[PDB]
Amino acid sequence: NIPGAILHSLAELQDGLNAMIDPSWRAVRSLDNWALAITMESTELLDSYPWKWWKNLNATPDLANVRIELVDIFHFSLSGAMQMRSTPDDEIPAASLKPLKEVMTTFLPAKECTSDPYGFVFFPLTDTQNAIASFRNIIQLANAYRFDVIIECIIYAAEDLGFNLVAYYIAKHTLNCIRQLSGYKDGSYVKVNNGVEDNSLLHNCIKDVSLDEVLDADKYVQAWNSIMANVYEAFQIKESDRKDAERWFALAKENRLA
Amino acid sequence: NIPGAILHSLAELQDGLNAMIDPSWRAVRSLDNWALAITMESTELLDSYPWKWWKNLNATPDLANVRIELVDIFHFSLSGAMQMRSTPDDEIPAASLKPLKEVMTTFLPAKECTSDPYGFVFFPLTDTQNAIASFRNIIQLANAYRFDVIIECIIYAAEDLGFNLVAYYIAKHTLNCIRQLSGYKDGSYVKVNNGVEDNSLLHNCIKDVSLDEVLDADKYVQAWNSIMANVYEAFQIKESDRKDAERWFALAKENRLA
Ligand SMILES: O=c1ccn([C@H]2C[C@H](O)[C@@H](COP(=O)(O)NP(=O)(O)O)O2)c(=O)[nH]1
Ligand SMILES: O=c1ccn([C@H]2C[C@H](O)[C@@H](COP(=O)(O)NP(=O)(O)O)O2)c(=O)[nH]1
Ligand SMILES: [Mg+2]
Ligand SMILES: [Mg+2]
Ligand SMILES: [Mg+2]
Ligand SMILES: [Mg+2]
Ligand SMILES: [Mg+2]
Ligand SMILES: [Mg+2]
Repeated sequence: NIPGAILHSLAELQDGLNAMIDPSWRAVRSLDNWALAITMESTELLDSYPWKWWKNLNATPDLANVRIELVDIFHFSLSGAMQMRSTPDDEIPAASLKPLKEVMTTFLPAKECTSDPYGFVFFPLTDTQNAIASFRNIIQLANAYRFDVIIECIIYAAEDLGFNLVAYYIAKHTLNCIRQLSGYKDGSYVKVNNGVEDNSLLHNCIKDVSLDEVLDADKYVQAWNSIMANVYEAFQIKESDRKDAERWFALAKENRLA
Repeated sequence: NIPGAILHSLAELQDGLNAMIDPSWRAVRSLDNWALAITMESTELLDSYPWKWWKNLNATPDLANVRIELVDIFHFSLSGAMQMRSTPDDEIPAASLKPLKEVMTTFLPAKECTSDPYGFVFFPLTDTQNAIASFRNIIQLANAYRFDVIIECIIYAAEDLGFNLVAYYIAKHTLNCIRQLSGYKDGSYVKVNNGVEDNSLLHNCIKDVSLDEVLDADKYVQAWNSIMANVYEAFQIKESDRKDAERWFALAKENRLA
């Protein structure tokens, strides 16, 4: 699916973004933090579907929002997977080393369907019962600190919903940087300006990116850079405040030296 | 704490409200529905706290909102506990009969604190790390269909936050009816009118209710009725669309006859 070399590079963008929020984020963040953050995005994702039997019956799933929620879970999962790697063996939580069947019960839709290879996520994800069981499962995987499994699920989820996971990751990665530049930590960012959520600008930024461009070993940097520029442009961001992919790769090599 | 007779009566209000949403709700709702609904309120509750390390740092917990989220979890827990009772023994999920330690791992704050008797919820709940571990636990209890335990936790939570759980239940119960009368199912309710969430009107409706009034065997009906009237009044609801407690108790006795 997505190549190991590209996955490495995504981890480096993630690391740089986390460093932008806190310079020694591995030292200050816990495994529980990333699990919580996945839990919170999983319910954001579920609220995209007409799951409520007492409100707004026959609403359509907001699949466009589901794309971004997936990518949000991705961010936090890459982060947890690399917090895990950086945790000393004697600080590894027992729930992540117990057998999987022993730390979760798997939810299953009532109706027949296909799933990912682990059988944790169910397709089509256009179906709300499939999504419910999928993300109730993802929350449990997050509780058992199974970040690498979650990453695999997301990737299978994006295959099924038929969008470019990596392209959207790059777009939202860029937006996350922008929020950090524009007062997200203090009370001052306007996330919904004129009634439009910042996330909803991202879709137009990934229209000309192919699945090939974004995963190709000789094409990807360039492809990522043109997505990043689109998002910075879409938010009228100064050139001096933009970073490109190599700036991220460079911050990554340098700043794994404590 | 809250008396068994009062608890019975709360279940009857719940049953009437559920019947208002769907007349044979025990037949159509599943145990998973109520667990999901608890999961979604638990994250609503957590978003009341400054848990994010990358956004709005040093925000205060919105404890006022936490009160209502607790009550929302209460609604759904009473509902699940009574779906459980109505489930034939041969349809009871295995995760609700397995030993508790076997279907969940308990999250614990880092710092020293007090807890409920089960050790699932941690005090003071003014502390965000206590709330996080508490409600990550509640989600797991919901997954194992432990609705009666959740009800016990909520009750201990409201003791700690120092508000009247039952008074707020009656207020929100009344609001839930109102939303059903005013187009919640179709696209047409305005939940946030002029920038104020409907839930935020409830606080002024419970100012003159004592802990005694609301739990007293000879005082409670009257006390509940005056809370209900306050909420209907606060939402300018026609007298003809209001119900009182005995109307709920009467719908309950009659409509446990299939
Ligand atoms: O240390 C962090 C903290 C946050 N995020 C990002 C990931 C995710 O894409 C975004 C979620 O931000 P939010 O405040 O939950 N807002 P929304 O869910 O609408 O994007 O925050 C990180 O990547 N690393
Ligand atoms: O069958 C149902 C469906 C909903 N609710 C109520 C309980 C809860 O108090 C409320 C939650 O409604 P919501 O749509 O999640 N909105 P909010 O969380 O802001 O109250 O819905 C019931 O009591 N029974
Ligand atoms: Mg979020
Ligand atoms: Mg969202
Ligand atoms: Mg999100
Ligand atoms: Mg809700
Ligand atoms: Mg809420
Ligand atoms: Mg709520």
